[PDB]
Amino acid sequence: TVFRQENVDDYYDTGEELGSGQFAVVKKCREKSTGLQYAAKFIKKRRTKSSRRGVSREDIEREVSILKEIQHPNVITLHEVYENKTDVILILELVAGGELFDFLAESLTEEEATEFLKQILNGVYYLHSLQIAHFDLKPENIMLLDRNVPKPRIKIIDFGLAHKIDFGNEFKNIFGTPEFVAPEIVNYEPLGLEADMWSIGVITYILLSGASPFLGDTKQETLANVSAVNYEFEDEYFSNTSALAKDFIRRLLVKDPKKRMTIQDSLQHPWIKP
Ligand SMILES: O=c1c(-c2ccc(O)cc2)coc2cc(O)cc(O)c12
Ligand SMILES: [Br-]
Ligand SMILES: [Br-]
Ligand SMILES: [Br-]
Ligand SMILES: [Br-]
Repeated sequence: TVFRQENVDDYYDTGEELGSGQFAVVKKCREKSTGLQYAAKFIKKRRTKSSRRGVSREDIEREVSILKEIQHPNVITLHEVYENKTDVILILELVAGGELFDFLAESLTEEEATEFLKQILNGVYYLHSLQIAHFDLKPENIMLLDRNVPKPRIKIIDFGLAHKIDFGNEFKNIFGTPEFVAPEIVNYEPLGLEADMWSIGVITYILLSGASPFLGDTKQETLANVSAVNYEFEDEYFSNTSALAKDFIRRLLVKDPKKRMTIQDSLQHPWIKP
C-alpha cells in the first residue's frame, strides 16, 4: 500500500516535539487548510532489505492498517498518512496532556487509579473485540487529554507492536518493554490477546503503589522475574489498598495465559463492575 507523496510541509506546519523513540519522532502540527491540530509521527524507513535500522515496510503497513480500523474515545485515531524516501509520516490525533507516566511521577487513591484503569479497560475492550493485540501497554503509552482536571481522560497510543490475532495466537518476532511483557513474551511462546491483560495487571500495580512489580537491576533480572512470576504486594505500599484491588491484580498476573482474566472478565470483576 502506498501513501500520500506530496511534501507534508505543503499541508502542515510543525511545532513543538511531543515524543521521541528509537525509530520515530512526533511533532505537534497544524493543518493549513483547516487550522486543526494533530500529532505528526515520523517513522524512519529501512534503507536496505537486510538492515536492522529503520522500520520495515511490512511493519509500517501493519501499524497503519490497524490504526485505520480504530475509532474509539480511548484510543488514538489516525487522520492521514504521508511518505517520502526517508519516512512514513502518520498524522495522528493530538493529545496534549502528556504521558500517564509523567503524570504519575507528579501514588493515587484507589478511585483515581480506577478512573484511569476503567478508561484503559474500555479502550482495550474495543481493541480486543476487533482481535487487535496492542503488545506495548505501559504508562508511557497512555496519553492524557488534559492533565489539569481531577479525573484526566486518556487515549491509548503507540501501535508499533500491535497485531491482528486471527487464529487466537501469533508466533512472530514480538518483544516489548521488560517491566511490562508477559511470561509468554519472555519465553518466546505463541502470543494472543492475553499478553495485554498481564500488562494491565502491571499497570494497575504501579498505579496503586508507585512501584514496579517485577523490576530488577538489569533487564535480564526483570525478564527472569516476569517468567517466575516473582512479585509480591509490599505492605509499605499496599497496607491501605483494598484486598479486592489486590485480587484484581492477582488474577491478571498469572503465568498460564488460559487462566488469566480476559478483558471481559476484568470488566465484570467486583473491583471494576459499577
Ligand atoms: O505515538 C506516539 C506519541 C504520540 C502520538 C499522538 C499524540 O497525540 C501524542 C503523542 C508520542 O511519542 C511517541 C514515541 C514513540 O517512540 C512512538 C509513538 O507512537 C509515540
Ligand atoms: Br506548537
Ligand atoms: Br472481547
Ligand atoms: Br501513536
Ligand atoms: Br502509532
